[PDB]
Parts: sequence; structure tokens; C-alpha cells
Amino acid sequence: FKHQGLVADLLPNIRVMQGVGHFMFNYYSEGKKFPHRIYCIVTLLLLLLQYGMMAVNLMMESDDVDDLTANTITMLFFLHPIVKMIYFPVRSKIFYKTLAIWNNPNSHPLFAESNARFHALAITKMRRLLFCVAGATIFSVISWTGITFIEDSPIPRLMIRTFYPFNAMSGAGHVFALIYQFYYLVISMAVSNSLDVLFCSWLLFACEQLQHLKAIMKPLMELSATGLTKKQEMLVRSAIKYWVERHKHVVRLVTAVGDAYGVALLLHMLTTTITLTLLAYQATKVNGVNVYAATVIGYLLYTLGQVFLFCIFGNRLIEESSSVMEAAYSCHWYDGSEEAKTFVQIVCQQCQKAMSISGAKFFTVSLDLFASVLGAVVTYFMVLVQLK
Amino acid sequence: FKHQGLVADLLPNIRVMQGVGHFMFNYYSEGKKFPHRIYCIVTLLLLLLQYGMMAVNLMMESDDVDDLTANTITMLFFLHPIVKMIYFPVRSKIFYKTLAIWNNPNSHPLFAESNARFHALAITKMRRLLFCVAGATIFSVISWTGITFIEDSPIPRLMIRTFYPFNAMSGAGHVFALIYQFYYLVISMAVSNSLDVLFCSWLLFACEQLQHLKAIMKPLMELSATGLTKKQEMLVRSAIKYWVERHKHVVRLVTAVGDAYGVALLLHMLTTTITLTLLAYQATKVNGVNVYAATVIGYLLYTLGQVFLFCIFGNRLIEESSSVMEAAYSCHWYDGSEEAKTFVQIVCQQCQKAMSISGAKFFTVSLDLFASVLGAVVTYFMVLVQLK
Amino acid sequence: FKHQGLVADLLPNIRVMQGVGHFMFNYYSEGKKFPHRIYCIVTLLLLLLQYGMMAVNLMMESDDVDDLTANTITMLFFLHPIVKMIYFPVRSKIFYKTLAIWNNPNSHPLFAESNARFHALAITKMRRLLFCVAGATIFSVISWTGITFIEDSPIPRLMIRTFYPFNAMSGAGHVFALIYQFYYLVISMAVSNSLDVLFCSWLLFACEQLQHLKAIMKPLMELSATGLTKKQEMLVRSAIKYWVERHKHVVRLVTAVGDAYGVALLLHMLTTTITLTLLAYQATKVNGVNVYAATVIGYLLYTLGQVFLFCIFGNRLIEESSSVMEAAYSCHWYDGSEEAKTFVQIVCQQCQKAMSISGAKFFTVSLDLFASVLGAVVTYFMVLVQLK
Amino acid sequence: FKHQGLVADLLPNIRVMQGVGHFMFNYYSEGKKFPHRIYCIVTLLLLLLQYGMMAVNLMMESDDVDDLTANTITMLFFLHPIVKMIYFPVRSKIFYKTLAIWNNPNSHPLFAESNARFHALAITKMRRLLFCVAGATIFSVISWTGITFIEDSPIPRLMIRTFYPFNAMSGAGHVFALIYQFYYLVISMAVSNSLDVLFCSWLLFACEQLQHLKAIMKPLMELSATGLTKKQEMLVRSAIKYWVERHKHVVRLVTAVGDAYGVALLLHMLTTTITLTLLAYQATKVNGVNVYAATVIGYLLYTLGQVFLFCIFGNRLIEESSSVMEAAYSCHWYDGSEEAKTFVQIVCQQCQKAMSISGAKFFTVSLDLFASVLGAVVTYFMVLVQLK
Repeated sequence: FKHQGLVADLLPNIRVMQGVGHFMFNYYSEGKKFPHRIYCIVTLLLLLLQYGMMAVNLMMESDDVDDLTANTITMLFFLHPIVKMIYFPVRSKIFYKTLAIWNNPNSHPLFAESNARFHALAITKMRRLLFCVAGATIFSVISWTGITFIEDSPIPRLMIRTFYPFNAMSGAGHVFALIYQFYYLVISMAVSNSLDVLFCSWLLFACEQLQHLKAIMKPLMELSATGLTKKQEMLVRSAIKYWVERHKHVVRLVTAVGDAYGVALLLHMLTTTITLTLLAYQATKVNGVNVYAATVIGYLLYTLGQVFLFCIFGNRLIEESSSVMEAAYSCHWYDGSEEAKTFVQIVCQQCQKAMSISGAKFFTVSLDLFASVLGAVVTYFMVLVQLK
Repeated sequence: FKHQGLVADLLPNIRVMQGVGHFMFNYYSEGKKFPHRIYCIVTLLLLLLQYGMMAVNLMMESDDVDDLTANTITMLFFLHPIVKMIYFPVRSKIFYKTLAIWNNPNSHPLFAESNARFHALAITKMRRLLFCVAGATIFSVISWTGITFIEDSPIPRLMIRTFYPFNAMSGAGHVFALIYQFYYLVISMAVSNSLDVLFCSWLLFACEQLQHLKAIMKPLMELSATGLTKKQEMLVRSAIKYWVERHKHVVRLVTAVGDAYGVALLLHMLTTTITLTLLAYQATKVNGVNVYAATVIGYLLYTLGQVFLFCIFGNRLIEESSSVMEAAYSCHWYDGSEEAKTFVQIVCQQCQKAMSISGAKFFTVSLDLFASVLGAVVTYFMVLVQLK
Repeated sequence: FKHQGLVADLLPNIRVMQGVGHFMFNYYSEGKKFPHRIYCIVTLLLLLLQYGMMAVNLMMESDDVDDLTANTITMLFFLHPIVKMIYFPVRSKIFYKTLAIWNNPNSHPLFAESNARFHALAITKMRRLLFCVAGATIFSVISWTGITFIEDSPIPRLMIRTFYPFNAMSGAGHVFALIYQFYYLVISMAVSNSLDVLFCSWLLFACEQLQHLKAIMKPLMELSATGLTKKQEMLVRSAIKYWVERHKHVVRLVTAVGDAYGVALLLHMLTTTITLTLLAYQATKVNGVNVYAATVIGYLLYTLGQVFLFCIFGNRLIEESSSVMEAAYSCHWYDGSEEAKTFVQIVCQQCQKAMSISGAKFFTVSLDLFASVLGAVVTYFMVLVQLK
Repeated sequence: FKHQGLVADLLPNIRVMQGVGHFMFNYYSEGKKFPHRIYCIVTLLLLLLQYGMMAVNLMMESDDVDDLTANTITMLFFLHPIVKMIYFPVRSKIFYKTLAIWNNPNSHPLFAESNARFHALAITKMRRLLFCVAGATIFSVISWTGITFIEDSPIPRLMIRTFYPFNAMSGAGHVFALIYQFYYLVISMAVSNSLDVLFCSWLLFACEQLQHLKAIMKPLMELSATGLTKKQEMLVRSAIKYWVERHKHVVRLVTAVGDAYGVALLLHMLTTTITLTLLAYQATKVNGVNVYAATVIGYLLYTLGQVFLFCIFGNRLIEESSSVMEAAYSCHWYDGSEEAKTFVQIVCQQCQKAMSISGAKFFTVSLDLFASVLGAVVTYFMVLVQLK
């Protein structure tokens, strides 16, 4: 019913995730699971049918090299929301571990006045992100429908080019197919982007949790200043005990969200690299502003956009985590107590190796990663231009 | 009238910036703004007219591939002083925040003898840089005029090749156009290079401000040596309080000049990367020492020169900031007081992660950046040589 | 007879190494060496005969470019278990130094309860690794035999294509040659993979030895808490003396296993780089799922697999060594003694520069190395695709 | 006469440098300078004559592309010992500053027993390096003479192909030219390799000076152990005062040898990069083991060999400098005094950012640099192979 913590913070982000069809069966009533567990199986069956009918487009239209690569991208495009659809139930218990990692937070009595200032500050931006991302997908849902109706070639007028046992270019009952594909395209581009935001709202939680843990440092250090009674040294030790055990706890979250989502982040990034080395071939044969250009750009602005969504709040984690060392400096430690000065020396030794999300331990999700991926495309592109 | 700090330090660099036409409306009399605000609007109109007439050169001469790329560079060349012209009023309040960040500096009574030694040392080199850079642009203003008069092809004898509603190859009244383009070329290559120096004089201020903060460390540490009276421990704490709050304040500047100029540094560096992947195509078709070679080199020695201007004093920031850790070592801390020894342990923990100017958080402006950009050109060049 | 330490831990891994034919003459009875030293010489003679007969295949079939590169890889494939066969007796004394580095471990009286918990935990996973790797080679032994019998071209039906003074395509007594090559292929792919696991079990020993040294840190720090008697400060200093001298000792191991195996790791990695720039040429001419594709993939899944075997437990060393700094934090140091707090400040200064295995000081064996090698192949491949 | 320090250590390396013709006029009698200063001018005149006659070979044989690139390398090969010939007198005062940086070393009374153990240990290996390098050049002097006499083409039988106002293919008095070129080739390959060793013996001095400063750390820390009298705390502070002021002094050397030689190291490395992108073109047209192959390999094994000579003892500096942090750990600091424990915390904070030789602040001379240069050649080669 009620939720003991971080689950009560991502309540819009979880209902969408369960509503779109991720096999997320633990944050509502047990007297709703069995009608919902059947819903999740049939959506994946509706996913795997339509995605299965793209291969018979792809395999039968294998004689054209351009229609090979065109259908290759579209099948690799929708290869993300299949893997994330299946990554969630397979790597499942660690997801519930991360969502339940916050259900006993640390708290300090008179100085939680900055806890709730940044607690609800997270919940806005965690809900603000979901309203930005999933709304942009619904925009990109419309942005593939509107391009469908403004071009023809003879081809069947379809949202996604795929074979059917019935007809579409001659059967006028293909309005069933378009509403099927519109449902497919709105469920795929949400069920991928639902799970990505769940990762990307976790890091937004810990970033503002660190941003909380920045601003304690100046009122913490004024406690140890002045020749101190024992009630101060009891209070400043209980102030440190809050601060470190909060900071231990954020590390406990971020090493878990790198453990939960970390392997799927690789499979996401491994897919886009195969995707972008085909977009760059499609980006060669753009002879002008056409319907075709809005399909090459229409993927590349979105397939970079999935990478850019990670690499912002992956960077914002690293930018925030190193910034604690700068913020531990900008307190008046030079007239703190000696137990407070030895506190800062340790903190700046461990806010110095920043918290990064290891993408299955190959790469950290920095924005320099996105600078590397974007640079790798243009390098492969402007080589492939001169090799054309 | 008078200026409370850092604005009084960049007084040559600001008058040139207001004189050339940046919309900088806050460092002179209010009874001069309205004749000056009209001057700034009409210069941008004179910028946008001439730059607008280059597209009608570019779009109408689109059938030639070489004259495509030749006019592409020249339009991308002058795309810098349009963006910096508009970056300043848009991202405006942070510029005035950085220039007013110094108007209450920290000061220590008997040991400001090294403050003014490095205060006026900055003001020389900040004025020495402006006399070097803007003079080199005036040299490069002449260096595009002299090459104009030593070649012809039939073409209109113009400083910058562009269409006009009137004639130049047949109208002998095109001396109006050349004086218009000479004004255009002298205002563009200054209004870009004015704002770049403003960034690049900020870092020169903080570098010599750190170089000041190096040389305090040996006389600071002699205060804590020897068994100390309270008037020493009051004085050495007030010596530390000066040192850290100065060092907090330089960090407060450098995190602001990375916040003020940081996005435009990306747009500058994103433009030159598109520029240098066209210079390298022009660098292929150099069959000998000609007028043409002094146009390919005439851009590449300048377009690298804009990058090299950032990457020196970007590097000099990082070389200076890490050097505080070496200079905090080379004081006699081994016979300082214990509050002085715990001072050095903290300082070397935060002079260890050096202050770098993040170019909109993608890249730091190191000289290794300039080593990477220069290496990326020659790699693209000597691939494009073998692909020709 | 009995073994004083780490040799008694790798007892399956040593008997296989002596059994396969490495010149390892020091961990059994002296009344078994002389029948064993003759065995080691004749196996290398059986290695060098068969490998010598591949050059006369290679040199005589030099007119075909494809059969050049096909036999080039196979000779470069089996160039690993020749070099490792000869690396062991040449660089020999350092191997016995590393295996005898543990024969006087450090021990603390009441807190060795976590020593044997991680001592035998290593010995499982060190024996679990050998049962995985050498079993996978026996799988890959069968995986080159089964592909032999499912293809023909006229060619002699051979496991490895090589010339013989007698005949195989016409002499039906070539069953002697196949049993010779089956012995050759099972001894080569073990005598390389035996020595690799010896390196790769050392790092697994120190990783779980560090994982031991993680978990001391919370019970260590509870000793210094509370106003302490001298018997505590004697005990906490003897607790630190165990911890650092253990940590000095693991460093003493890892700087030795980077000194023992480090040069051969270069020669291994230098060989695969020459190998992978030929696999990528073979990976071009794959026109479909054939017998040929299972030879290109059959090497590339194994030649990357040798690199991937190092780069996991090379990474797991670096991931473990930096993790001590995180684990030295997550003890209650904020109410430890002052001698305990100054302990943590030093430890996090040297768990910060992680222990890495320098591959003859060029490269560290990270998993980012394997990310670089895998990225270098596909880059060379998908350039060579467009240059075909 | 006698020399006050480090000059008395490089006495073989200086006499060779003055003997070969570097304008080094300060380490012998004033009653020998004027006959020696004329010797230095005429050698450079003999250098600039022969090098000047290579351009008239190069410019007149410009119609052949292969003989362009062949003579281009040879002129770029001998472009090193011209620049280093002129780098020494131009950047001169800093060279004498580095050689006189050691003439007042720090010394501690009873614990200089490890000073002279590593003082004379340097002087061996500094003289051992000179006997290795300059002997290898004399080998490479012979290695270009022996290849001269084993090939002909009609061409004049010359050591280095160059024009003369007199004849060589028809004038049998060209034995004067060969003895001139043999003198030229033995003076060029020494006067470059003399100055390189001077840099590369400085780093060898500081490496063994750090290796000295490693081994003090265990006997230093036993002084502070145990409750200490004032004569101990006076002695341990005087032990620290020796250690840091030695370590400050090595930093004072290494920041000077990066300031003295640092710009010429760039010009050396900038030349070889232009050289290696021509060797790789020559490395393409090697059709077999010939006289020609021993000229392509005969430069590439030497032009990499100049880079490899820096990058070993550049790496050995960085490997040694970071190793102080490991060696400051492996003393018994856990029962040192508190002034000794706060010593180690500072040392490991500044042996953590290693001392590197900045090649005019672009690149550090690591062995990863040599790994990058060697990787850049083969990448450019095996691209240029597939583009042939």
C-alpha cells in the first residue's frame, strides 16, 4: 500500500513501468497481480510477434543492400526494448534491492532541516525527468507517424515495414495493422525509455542526495568550532556519524545501481554502436532535405539521444561526487576541532576518486563517453564519405 | 566611474570590447549608454548583412565543389564572431558576475606585501596579452588585405568573395565595398578575439593569483615554527584563514569562468572541428607555394591559433593549480606547528585534482587538447592524402 | 613432499603444468626428476618437429595469398605455446620466487578466523578456475577435431595442414599423423593455458587475499573504539601490524607476479595483435555460415579468449585494490582511536593508486585493455570491409 | 679543474660532448677555450656544408617520388644533429644551471652511509649508459658503411647520396668524399646522441637519487619508534629535514631538466613523427630481404631507437617517483612517532603525482608514449598497405 522510502519517491516512474509491461510485480496489491501478470505476458507476445515479422521482412528483402541496411537498423532499433523487456525479470532481485536500499535512511535530529529540503527537491526533478523523457518519446511516437503519411513508393502504407500473412497494400483492412504498429511503437519506445529513466532517476536521487551532503558541511563544521565540552564532542561525533553513514549509504546505492543496471547498459551501448555504424552508411546517401533525411536524422537524433540521456546524469554523478571534495574544503575547517579536521582529510581522500557508473566494468558513463561516441560516428562518417 | 576590483584590472580589455561592439553596457556612465546601444545594434546589422551576403555567394556557387568548400570555410570562419557576438548578451549575467567576483578580495595585514607584488604583475601580463593578441589580429587583418591585391582570376577584386546587388568587377565604385569589407574583417576578427582574451585574461588573473598563493606558503610556515604563544596561534590561524579563503575565492572564480565562458568555448571548438575537416581537404590541393597556399595556411595558422590561444592559458591554469601541491611541500612544514601540518595535508589533497576549464563539461582545455586537435588534422590529412 | 604455503594451494595447477611438459622441476621428489626431465625434452622436440613442419607448409604454399594468411594464423596460433614453453625455464627463478613468496605468511592470533575463511575460499576458486579453463581447452581440442571431419577439398584429411615426408592424402597410415596432431593440439593448447592460469590464479589469490583484508577493517576498527588502556593500544598496534604487513605482503606478491609473468604477457599480447590483424582479413571473406566461418570465429573466439582470460582477473585485481579504500571507509573510523584514524588516512592514500599488472610496463592488464583490443579489431575490420 | 658535484659525475659524458663539438665552454681550463671554440665553429661549418649539399641532391632529384622520399628521410634523419647542435648554445644557461644544481647537496651525518652507496651507483650506470649508447652509434656508424659497399646502381659509390661540385662516380678521388662523409656520419650520430644521453643521464641520476631516498625510509622510521627524549625529536626532525630537502632538491632537478631539455625533446619528437610517416611509405615497397630492407629497417630500428632511449628513462623516472609512495608505506610507520606519521601522510600525497618530463608541456615522456608512437606507425602502415 504505502511505500517505505525510495519506492514512494519513484511512484510515477514505477506505475508507468508496470503499466507499459515490465515484469515488475512487487509494488502494489497482491489482489491485482494475477490479472497483471497475464497482461505482461501477452504484451511481450505482441512484442515478439511484430518483431518476429520484421525478420521475414529482413530475410526476404535481403537482395537489396540498402533495404538490408534500412531494415537492419529498424530491427536493431527495436532490439533495445526487447532486451530491456527481458533484462528486468532476469536481473530482477537486484532491482528490488536497489529500490529497497533506502527504506531505512540515516537521520540526525536537529539537522534534518536540510534533509527534506533536498528530499522533496529530488522528487520534483525525478518526476520532472519522467515528464520530459516519456513526453519526448510520445513526441517521437508522433514523429514516426507523421513521416509515415507523407511518403509512398508500390509499397504498403505502414508505420514499420514488415511482412504480413494478410495484405496491406491491397487489403484496406490494414488499419488494424497500423493501430497494431502504433501500439507496438508506443509500447516499445516507452518500455525501453521507462527502464532507462529508472536508472537515470536513481542517479538523480543520489546526485541531490550528495547535494544535500554538500550543504551539511558548513553547518557541521560550525559545531566543532570554539575548549569544547563533552556535549559538543558527543554532538560533533554524532554529526560526523550522520554524515559518513549517509555517504556510505549513497555509495551503497551507487555501487548497487551500477550492479543492477550495469550489464544492460553495456547491451544498450553495444547495440547503438552496431546501429551507428549503419546510420553513418545511411547518412552518406542523403542527397537533400527529403523524407529520407528525416529518417536518418530521425534515428540518429534519437539513438544518440538514448546515449545522451545516460551520459548526462552519468556525468552529473561524477561532477557531483568530485564536488564534495571542493565543498568539504569550503567550510571553515581551519577553526574546526581536531576530530573535525581529521574528518575533512579523510573525506577529500574519498571524494577524490569519483563515483562512476561502470557499464559492465568496460566504460564509465561519462559525458566524455558521449563525446567519444559522437566523435566515433563523424570519424567513421567522414571516412566513409571519402570512401564513397 | 571608478571600478571596485577586477573590472579596474581589465580596463583596456573592456573598452576594446565595448568599442568593437559587444553588448557590454555596464562599465561606464549611464549618460553614454543610449548612443552606445544604438552603435551596438547597427554593427551587428552590418555584421549580419555582410555575412548574409556570403550565403548567396555560397548557395549560388554551389555547383563547384571546390568553391563550395572554399566559401564554406570563409562562412564558417566568420561564424565565430557572430556566435560570440550573440553569446555575450544571451549569457550575460554570469559575465558580470565573474567580473564582479573580485570586488571584495581577502586581505591579510602585514603579509599583503606579496599581494600587490602579484596584483600588478597580473595587470601587466593581462595588458601584455591584449597588446599581443589584438595586435596579431590587426596583423592578420593586413594579412588578408595584402593577399587580396596580389591575385586575380574574371572575378571581382574583393577582400571576401560575396555577391552584391550592385557590381564590383564592373562597378569601379566597389571601393565602397572594400572599405566595407575591411571594416567587416577588422570588426569580426576583433569582436571574436576581444571576447576570447576576456576569457583568456581571467585565467591569467587566477594563474598569477595562484602564483601569489604559492609564495605565501614559505612565509606562512615560518610563522608556525618555534612552545607557541596564543598570539602566534591566533596569528597563524588568521594566516591560514587568509590563505584558504583566497584559495576558496580563486576556485570561486575559476568555477565561474568555466560557467560563464564554458558553453561558448564548446561552440568555438565545435566550429573549428568542422572547419579543420575542410582545411585538410584544401590542404590536399596545394601544388606549390602560391597565393592559394597562403590562404590554406592563412586559415590553418589562425584557426589552430584560436585553439592554441585557449589551450596555453588553459594549460597554464592546470600547470599552476597542480603546482600549489609542489609549493605547499617546499615550505618548512617539517617544523611547523601541528595546526600548520594539518593545513598542508588538506591543501595537497585539493591541489591534486587540478582546476581545469571544462568546455561545457565535454573536454578540459588542456594543451593536450591542442595536441589532440593538431593530431586529428594531420591524421585526417595524411589519410585524405592517400585517398587522393 | 608437503608444501609450505602457496605451492600447496596450486597443487592441481602445478601437477598439470609438470604433466603437460613445462620445465618445472622443483615441487616433487628428487627421485622422480630424471625420468621427468627427459619427458620434458622430448615433448618440446615433439612440439618443435610439428611446428617446424608447418613452415614447410607455409613456405611452399606461399604462392596463394589466402593460404599464406590461413597458414600464417595457424603458425602464429601455435606460436604462443612455444614461447610460453620456453619462457618458463628461461625466466625461471622468479617463478619459484613468487611461488615461495607465501611460505611465511603473517598471522594474528584471535583474528585469523577470517584468514582461513578466505584462505580456503581462494583454493576453491583457484581450483575452480583450472577446472573451467583447461576443460574449455579440451572442449576446444574437440572443437578443432570435429570441424576436421566435416569438410574436405584434393587435400589430405589432417587436423592441422602441414607437409610430411610421408604421405597422408594417399597413405592410409596417416592415422599416425592424426593421433600425432591430436597429441600436438592437446599438448599445445594445454601448455599455453596451463601457464596462463598460473598467472591468472596468482591474481585470484591476491584478490581474495585483499578480500580478506577488506573484512578485517570493521573488526579492526572496533578494537580502537571506546580512554584506552595500554593493553588496547598494544593490541590495536599489533592489529595494524598484521594488517599493513599483510598488505605489504600482497604488494610484494603482485609486484612479483608482474615481474615474473610480465614480459611473457607482452609476448602473448604482441602475438595476438599480429594474429588479430589477420583474422580480420579472414573475417572479410566469410560469405555465409560454413565450415570456413567456424574457423575464423573458431580462432577469434579463442584468441580474444586468451586476452579476455587475463583482462578479467587483471581487472578484478584493480577493481579489488581500489575497493580497499572504499572498505577502509566503511568501518567506524569516526570513533576509532587517533592511531586508528591516522591508519585509515594512510591506507586510503595507497589503495588509491591501484595495483595493476604491467604488461612489461607498456600496458596494464585492465578490462579496458580488452575493450581496446576488441575495439581495435572491429575498427580494422570495418575499415577493411569498406576497403574491399 | 676539479668539479663541485654533478659535473664531476658526468665527466665522460661531458668530454665526449665537448669533443664531438657541442658549444660547451665551461668545464675545463680557460687556457684551452680559444683553440676549442674555433674547433666548434668549423665542425658546424663542416656539418652545414654536407647537410647543405643534400638539399641540392633533394631539390634536383625532385622528379622521382621515391627518390624524393628517400632523400627526404636522410635529410630529416640528419636534421636532428643540426637542431641539437644549435639547441645547446641557444638554450645554454639552463643547461649550466642543471649541471650546477647539485653543487651543494644536502647531507645528514651518520646516515650518509646510504648516500655514497647510491652516489657511486649512479656514476657507474651513468657511465655504463654512455658506453652502451655511444658504442651502439659507432656500431650504427659501421652499420651504414657496410651497407654502402654491398650495393650499386649508374650511381656514385657514396655513404650518403649527395651532389658535389666535383665528381664521385667518375673521379676516383672521391675517397676524400667518403672519409668526409664518414667523419660527417660519425660526428652527426654522436653529437645528437651525446646530448640525448646528457638528458638521459640526468634522469638516471635522479632515479638512483630517488632509489637512495627510498632506502632511507626504513632506517628513518626506526628512529622515531619507542616516550621519546628531546634528542630523539631533534634527531628525527633533522632526519626529516634531510629527507624532504633531498626530495625537494630532486624535484628541483627534474623540473629543471624538463625545463632545460624539454623544448628540444619536442623538436626531436616532432621530427621523428614526420620521419616515421615516410618510413611507413618506404616500408610498403619492401619486396623481400634486400639491401633496401636494411635501409628501411636501418632507420626505423634507429629512429624508434632514439624515441625508445628517452621513453625508457622517462618511464623509469615515473616508475621510480610513484614507487616512493609504496616505499614510504613499507617502513614501520605504524609504530613511528606522531611527527613521523604526519610525515608519511604528506609524502604519499606528493609521491602520488609522479615526476614526469614534459616534452614542452604537450606530452610526458612515458613508455606509453613509445607505445603510442609505435602503435601510430603500424596503424599508418597497415592502412597504407591496404591503400596500396
